[PDB]
Amino acid sequence: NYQPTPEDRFTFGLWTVGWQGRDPFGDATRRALDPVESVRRLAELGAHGVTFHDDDLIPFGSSDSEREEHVKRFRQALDDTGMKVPMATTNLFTHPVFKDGGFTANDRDVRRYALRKTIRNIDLAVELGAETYVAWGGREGAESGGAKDVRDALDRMKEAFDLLGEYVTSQGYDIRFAIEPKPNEPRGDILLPTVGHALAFIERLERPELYGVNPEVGHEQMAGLNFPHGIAQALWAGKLFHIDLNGQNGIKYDQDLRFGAGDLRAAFWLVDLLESAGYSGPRHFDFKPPRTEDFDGVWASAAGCMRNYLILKERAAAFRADPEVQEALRASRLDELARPTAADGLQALLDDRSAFEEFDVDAAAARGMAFERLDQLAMDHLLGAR
Amino acid sequence: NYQPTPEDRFTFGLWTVGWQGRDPFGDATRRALDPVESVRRLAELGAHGVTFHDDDLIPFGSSDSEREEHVKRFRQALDDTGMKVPMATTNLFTHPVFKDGGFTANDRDVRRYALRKTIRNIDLAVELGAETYVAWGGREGAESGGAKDVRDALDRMKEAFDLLGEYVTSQGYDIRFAIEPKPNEPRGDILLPTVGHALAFIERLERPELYGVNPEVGHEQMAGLNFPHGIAQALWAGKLFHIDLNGQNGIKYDQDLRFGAGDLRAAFWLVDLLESAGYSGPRHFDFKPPRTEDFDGVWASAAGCMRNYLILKERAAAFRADPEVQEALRASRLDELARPTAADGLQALLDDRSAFEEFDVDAAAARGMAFERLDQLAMDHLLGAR
Amino acid sequence: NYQPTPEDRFTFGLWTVGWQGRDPFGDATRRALDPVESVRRLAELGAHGVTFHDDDLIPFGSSDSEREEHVKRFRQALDDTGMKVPMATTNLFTHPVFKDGGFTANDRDVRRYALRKTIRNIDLAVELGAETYVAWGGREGAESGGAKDVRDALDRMKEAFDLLGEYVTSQGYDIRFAIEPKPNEPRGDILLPTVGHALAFIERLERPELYGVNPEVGHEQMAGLNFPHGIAQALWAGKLFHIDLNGQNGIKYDQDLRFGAGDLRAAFWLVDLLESAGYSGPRHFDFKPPRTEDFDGVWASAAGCMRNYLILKERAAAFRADPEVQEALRASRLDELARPTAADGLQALLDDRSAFEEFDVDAAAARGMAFERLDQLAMDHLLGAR
Amino acid sequence: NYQPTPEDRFTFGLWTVGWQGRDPFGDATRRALDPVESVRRLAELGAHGVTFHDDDLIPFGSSDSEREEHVKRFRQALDDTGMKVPMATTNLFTHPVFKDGGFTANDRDVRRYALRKTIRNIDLAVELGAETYVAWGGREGAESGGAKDVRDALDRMKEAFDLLGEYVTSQGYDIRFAIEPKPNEPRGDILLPTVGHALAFIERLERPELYGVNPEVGHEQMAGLNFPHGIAQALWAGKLFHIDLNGQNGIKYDQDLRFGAGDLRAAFWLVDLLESAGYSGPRHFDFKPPRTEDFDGVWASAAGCMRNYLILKERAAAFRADPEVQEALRASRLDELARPTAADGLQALLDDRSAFEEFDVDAAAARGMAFERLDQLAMDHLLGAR
Ligand SMILES: OC[C@H]1O[C@H](O)[C@H](O)[C@@H](O)[C@@H]1O
Ligand SMILES: OC[C@H]1O[C@H](O)[C@H](O)[C@@H](O)[C@@H]1O
Ligand SMILES: OC[C@H]1O[C@H](O)[C@H](O)[C@@H](O)[C@@H]1O
Ligand SMILES: OC[C@H]1O[C@H](O)[C@H](O)[C@@H](O)[C@@H]1O
Ligand SMILES: [Mg+2]
Ligand SMILES: [Mg+2]
Ligand SMILES: [Mg+2]
Ligand SMILES: [Mg+2]
Ligand SMILES: [Mg+2]
Ligand SMILES: [Mg+2]
Ligand SMILES: [Mg+2]
Ligand SMILES: [Mg+2]
Ligand SMILES: [Mg+2]
Ligand SMILES: [Mg+2]
Ligand SMILES: [Mg+2]
Ligand SMILES: [Mg+2]
Repeated sequence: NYQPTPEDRFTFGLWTVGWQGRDPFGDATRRALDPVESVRRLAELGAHGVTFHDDDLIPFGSSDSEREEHVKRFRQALDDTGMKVPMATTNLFTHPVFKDGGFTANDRDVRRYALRKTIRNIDLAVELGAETYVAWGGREGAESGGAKDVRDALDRMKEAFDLLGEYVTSQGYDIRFAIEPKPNEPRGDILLPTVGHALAFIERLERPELYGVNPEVGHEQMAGLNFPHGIAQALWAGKLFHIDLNGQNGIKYDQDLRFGAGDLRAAFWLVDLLESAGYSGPRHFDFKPPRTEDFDGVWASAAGCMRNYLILKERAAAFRADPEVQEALRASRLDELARPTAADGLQALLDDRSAFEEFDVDAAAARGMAFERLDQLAMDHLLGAR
Repeated sequence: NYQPTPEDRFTFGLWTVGWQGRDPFGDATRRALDPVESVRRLAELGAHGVTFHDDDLIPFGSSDSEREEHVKRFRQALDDTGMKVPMATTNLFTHPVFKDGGFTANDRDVRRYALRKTIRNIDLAVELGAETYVAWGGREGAESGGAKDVRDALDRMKEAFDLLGEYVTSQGYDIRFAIEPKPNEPRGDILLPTVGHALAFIERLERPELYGVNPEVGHEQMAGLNFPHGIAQALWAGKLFHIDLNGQNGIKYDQDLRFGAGDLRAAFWLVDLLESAGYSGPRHFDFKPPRTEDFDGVWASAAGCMRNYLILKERAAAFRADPEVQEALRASRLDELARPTAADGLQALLDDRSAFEEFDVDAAAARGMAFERLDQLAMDHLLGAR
Repeated sequence: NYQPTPEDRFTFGLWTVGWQGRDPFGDATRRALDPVESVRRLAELGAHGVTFHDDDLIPFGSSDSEREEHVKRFRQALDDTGMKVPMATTNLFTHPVFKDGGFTANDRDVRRYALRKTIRNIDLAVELGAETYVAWGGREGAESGGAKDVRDALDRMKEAFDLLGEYVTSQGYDIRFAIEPKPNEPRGDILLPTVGHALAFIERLERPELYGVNPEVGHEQMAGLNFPHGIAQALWAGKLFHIDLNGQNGIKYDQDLRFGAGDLRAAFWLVDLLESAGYSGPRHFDFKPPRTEDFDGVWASAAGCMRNYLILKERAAAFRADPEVQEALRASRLDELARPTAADGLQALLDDRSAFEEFDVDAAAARGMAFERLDQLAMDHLLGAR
Repeated sequence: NYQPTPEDRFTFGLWTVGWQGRDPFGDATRRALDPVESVRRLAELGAHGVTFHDDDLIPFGSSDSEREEHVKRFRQALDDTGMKVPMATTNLFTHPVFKDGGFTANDRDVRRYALRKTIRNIDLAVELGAETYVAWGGREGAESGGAKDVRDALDRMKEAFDLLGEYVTSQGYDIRFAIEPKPNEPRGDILLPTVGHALAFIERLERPELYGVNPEVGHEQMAGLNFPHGIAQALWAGKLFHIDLNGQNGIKYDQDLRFGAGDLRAAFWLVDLLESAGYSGPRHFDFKPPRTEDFDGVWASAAGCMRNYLILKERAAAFRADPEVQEALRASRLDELARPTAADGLQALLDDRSAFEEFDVDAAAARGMAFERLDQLAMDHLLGAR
């Protein structure tokens, strides 16, 4: 009954089930979790692996000896459980030194520090077997217009990512970078605010093949955008390296609800797309168990992430396999959308009188698209009414 | 007193001052304008030129003889006034045949018709001297998830733009394309919904140098995004070919208010950016005089577009020239943002102990950014309190 | 299998299935429906009744003889089908005379005309058996700040509704008024923009008992508000006289999707609330079949409205009847929420040392609310996974 | 030059300039301010007074002896500076015990504790001379639909406010309550989310005359609503007891920018309304100096709040005094909006053939409203171009 196994590739950040519940108006409601306990409890729930920021695993300001001790404890728990570490990232947002950003801070010495802190954790990530290194520039942005020249900031952002790309290639590391966009919060506006802006920025880097995107459900929905559409564009570009799954109720602060909460139909179409396209990376949950919950509610919330993915996977597969749905897809001409508009070429199109001079515009206009019947079949499948 | 002249390059679409006021809940409140009158009245207001959709100038379904007559009347008014036509575009959204899109309609014969209708108007645009050809795919999208496979739709969109690029290069035309993004309306979600998505898509075309963006103030604000930030990214990529200026009050239907209305401070920072960067293209207003207005209010609204641009231009220039502002920009380290993070290179950065091992993180963290003082100087300049 | 019958009280506006598909960017895609055909087709689908604006039934500017003919044809179709007319309303938004509003137009003669047009249709509504008369002030508002003094406009709005209340009581009519809020569109901002503002306004009328609200799913969601919460407040006040059911995908133009589309989980909690509270009025669909559809898609879309209500009704009933859910509701202390905080009174509360001086604040703080487990049980029931 | 004096009645919360800069993603960037220093520094800037939560002034868990010491220190600083305390409020949101609310927590013992904590601070507020007691129910709400029965929660909310009203009247206190709405954050949805919902709720309390609203600029804008319109409705109802001034850039997390930032034109129309209506209460700033700033930037930001109010006050007064604006107001028939629609009464309106049978609907429809000219005069005045 919708039981996850490690083969489903479900992963969780240490900072997710470990969120203590401190929000901008309230103190923590839960004690801190030891990373080792989190690994053990997630393994028992059926997770495949965990992810981390450097500062989740090694407390900021630790000596090199305490650092080695923290990593050894962690690696032992991974060995004991069989859990993997597919992705790692850098905390460039919590410490007050990053209050105006890391890679695009106005202060040059902070930008250099940001790069050195990142490079140190890339080495550790590689040692733990991570294949993707995520960058979320949560402090790269501004509250006011004159504080940040955005062209200069983009030069600095490109400079930082180019240097990281030079570092991994000169070390011979087999790791790729994924940029995680977010439109706002904690800065008034954040640079590279959507999947689109991130994809466009990647094409201006020196080695674009090393960089993709790590889109998050809730972040694109904070701009009112269609998350499955944005994922489709990322797949079309060959840039979907990783994904952050959660839920969000509309345009407001980043809620990070468990996956399946928030916009349920968008979650259905997302799963349909990921499974149809054969996305093979981790199904990573970046979520926060609400601060109303005790530790029992934390693990119930984490289990619900995986359960909802598996239910939606079943419903989307039943939808696509239903002969009546396949007939409706042809009724709505989805098959024609997949055929080239003009494989005969430009000159033949120009000479084709059935394309313009003799095109019956009123007869084509009268054809219904039959989209509402198709969408109700999708609703029936989602709700288990078929 | 803030009087425009043709040298300011202010342009208007025929469909703007010509909007009859029909909205989804109401009949037209104004009679149709003859395009010739619009050209004459705009010339008297100080405009530089006009833009058009094919169907604004030539009524849909006109014979080739009526078509020639409509163009000749138009060209005579241009000659009489000295007005230019810097941009043209295609109507691929009003006729019911385009109800599921033009370039990405599920029906293949509609997609071919869409291309032939576009190519016919590219010829006319070139004949009238237009340098930019805009494409707004307002019907390319969906209300429901199963109606549109977005990867196939993007293949079709790329196919269409590649064919248009092949057409202009084989004809030897000196015209470039600009894609105008919009997140939604009239479709539930529109493909390429923001500047970012459009910029990323352009990099996958066969001849990317032929294509840029035509961002619109209100459209990016319908996604809650920072319009000056998005323009900065378009300039950074070298893709700001044209711009649509207007006003918008937040996340709601596309209001198309006169420029300066809506988000006034965003308008200030936009003008500051366009003038600082030396944008040399048309300052094009895509706006709708509210349907409360008679024809006197139409021309008052059009005049206000240009007036507000010129006032904001003066205030932004005074801001940047103020020695106290220049001092505050250095206080906030905008000069340091423009300097390379690591021109000494990767190895020197790795060997630089002042970048990490000996970096005083508490002293850097205590430095204030002085952004609020800078922003209040900007406010004082905008309001004329300095 | 989820078949509606007239006993389910499903009703539709004539303007819904009759929407021809004209939007702000496109011509109609469907021919006009005769109101008589709409009544017949809806009766065959299982609807209970229809609603109308005056101008849906009697074309604007009809003579008194044509008017009588239109009503007689309509009444014959009602007699032939058994369909009821539970609600009627006035079109105070389509004609250009209403461009600045009806009840709050700046021009006094327009406000008087608006009242006379309304009163004429109240007489007809009563003759057809309507129990609720809806007012949607879609043109009452402004695009700019100086155009409308809102205190004066509210005086005029109160004056209009007071006069309507005097009219129905002096005629001895058994009809009540329902105000339908909407935050924006077609005006930049609309007066009484949410359920809350409407409820507050009603308390200042001379006869508040005659007035309630007609909330619409999509309208509250255009302000990012929680529609079931707003309905709960309307029920708590005893003011839910009527309801408009449809779907909406977030903060954007008013989509009027079929009910169940848009925010599916909000639709579930709405149905749960309406059925639990014993709301006995019409389940009215104010929706627009998308303009992609032909007439077959129109009736498929209307049928889907009713189907989705009935599926959600079944799932909500199963949720509330599940013993495991009843146990979880007690685990989350929903039973304690329903018990008075201080039925012992103020003085006993002040003397209760267990309420403050001896209250163990750390022990109460450690109690988990168990909300995530409860919400996953609700998800399982919605998806038919239990 | 726009210098505030105590006669302008500018007030600040202790928690505003005292905000240490901890946000959901970052540690504090500023040390804590002693309340006594804040009073002294604000007095030097020209403020009139300060406001406080109980927990701002007396650290949570203080003994009665430490409590007396904290109040005495505070009162001495008030005496030394001449600063007043016009408003006080309760912190019912920071401590983990309030994680599911205070007045509407599911746990009954928490609701009783919430009432006792409030009543204790009402006594202190009265002792310090406060005239208004604000309640912001920031934790009253839910992230999921089944967690909170909203009708029961509203019963509990009414019960709490009724008990507070009984307490102040039995003590003979001359203090009134103001409810501060907010739509979301930190809860997914907050009860009484807008001015409208709060106004409607007040009419169901046992002693409605004791309760009004404390609207906040940014909170109504988090729902995309027109803040001056909402203030106008609060004034129309006689319920504007207090106001929170700040700035907000659209629909996103609560930014609490300094007043004048965010939506500048809305700030202009707000000041125009408050001054025209003769609002005589405190001009209270609930803002957060961005965490980029050091203490010099904190006081620059606080000074900017007051400066921007005074500049906008001057521009709005010049607008209303300009003879050309007065002429334009009559051109747009603002004078007619203020005249009764039907002072002649219902029967005379029914008998008035010029109101319907002989009303020239086409001639009235052709009249322009001249709103765009009026709005450009308002723009010219705001920018100092007239
Ligand atoms: O970059 C890794 C993570 O860092 C922070 O926790 C962000 O809140 C999250 O969105 C991001 O995915
Ligand atoms: O593409 C040219 C224009 O076409 C339509 O009028 C759109 O509404 C406008 O946004 C666009 O700029
Ligand atoms: O008032 C009845 C109806 O009138 C209009 O059709 C509105 O768009 C709809 O929202 C409203 O319910
Ligand atoms: O109630 C007083 C204040 O409490 C909290 O600080 C809120 O964030 C603020 O909005 C409110 O005004
Ligand atoms: Mg996130
Ligand atoms: Mg997030
Ligand atoms: Mg994330
Ligand atoms: Mg537009
Ligand atoms: Mg627009
Ligand atoms: Mg445009
Ligand atoms: Mg509606
Ligand atoms: Mg609607
Ligand atoms: Mg409606
Ligand atoms: Mg606030
Ligand atoms: Mg706030
Ligand atoms: Mg406040």
